[PDB]
Amino acid sequence: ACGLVASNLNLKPGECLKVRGELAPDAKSFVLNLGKDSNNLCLHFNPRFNAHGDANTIVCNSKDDGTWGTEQRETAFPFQPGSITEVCITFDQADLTIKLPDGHEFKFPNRLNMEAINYMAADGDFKVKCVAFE
Amino acid sequence: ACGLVASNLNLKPGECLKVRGELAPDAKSFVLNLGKDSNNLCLHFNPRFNAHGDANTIVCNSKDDGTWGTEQRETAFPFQPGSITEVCITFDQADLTIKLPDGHEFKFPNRLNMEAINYMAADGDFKVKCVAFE
Ligand SMILES: OC[C@H]1O[C@@H](O[C@H]2[C@H](O)[C@@H](O)[C@@H](O)O[C@@H]2CO)[C@H](O)[C@@H](O)[C@H]1O
Ligand SMILES: OC[C@H]1O[C@@H](O[C@H]2[C@H](O)[C@@H](O)[C@@H](O)O[C@@H]2CO)[C@H](O)[C@@H](O)[C@H]1O
Repeated sequence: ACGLVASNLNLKPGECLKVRGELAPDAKSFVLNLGKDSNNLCLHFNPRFNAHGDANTIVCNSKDDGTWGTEQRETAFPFQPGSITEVCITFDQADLTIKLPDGHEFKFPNRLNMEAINYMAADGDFKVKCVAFE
Repeated sequence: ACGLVASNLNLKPGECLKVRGELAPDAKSFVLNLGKDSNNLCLHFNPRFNAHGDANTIVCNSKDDGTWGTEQRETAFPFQPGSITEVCITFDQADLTIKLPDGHEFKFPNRLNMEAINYMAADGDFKVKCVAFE
């Protein structure tokens, strides 16, 4: 965990969290983590260019008290190394919604029944350049 | 309670940190802290509408291992309760430079000789809406 870590986010349901940043020239993997704290994540958002046996695949998971849940994978991969990218995230009682920069959108279940998101962290081959709250 | 806290900022000399946010309708005081950690601050930036015996005055200080340094006060006060505001900050070996939204700029000495800013925190009657790097 070398990237930006933010706490006291107070993101509420329906409010969009917009994260923009720079993908390394030789990016292999990058991560955006959201939740209560570092061991309790409603969203581990992990686009893998080539990491852990996945190629050009977004892997999402939850983390409950340090234990990873069951993974969800997405096919579309709107990212390129050496480029800027932007992701928007919101949530409700049921799911998190991830808005991808190619205009694609997908859902990830709110397994931990989180009513507020207080923690974000960036990791991997990504440097945050802008974080915005609606 | 404290607003947004961010660590692993990796702000280098000459790089600009842009913070935009909402001032409470009845704002009395707000704070932006920058430095290494919560006890070691190269910049405590505290516009006071009416707090601690100051009226409409920006109070700046450093904090070295929990101890406040010698205060610096600025006359101009380009802030209004209930409005959005934006501050931009950079630094070099000698000083921090604070760029105010009325176009004013002033300097605060880099007393702790910080070569990198790792930590930021918002506090008081201010809700961060956007943080951007540089
Ligand atoms: O689930 C998120 C974590 O996945 C870990 O890798 C998994 C991998 O995705 C899976 O296919 C299998 O190989 O088991 C691995 C367990 O280590 C990553 O190591 C971790 O960083 C998270 O992304
Ligand atoms: O120096 C920053 C801190 O100031 C504290 O208040 C000062 C006040 O500004 C000064 O005029 C004198 O009265 O001593 C006070 C206590 O040190 C604030 O309480 C603190 O929050 C910082 O802003």
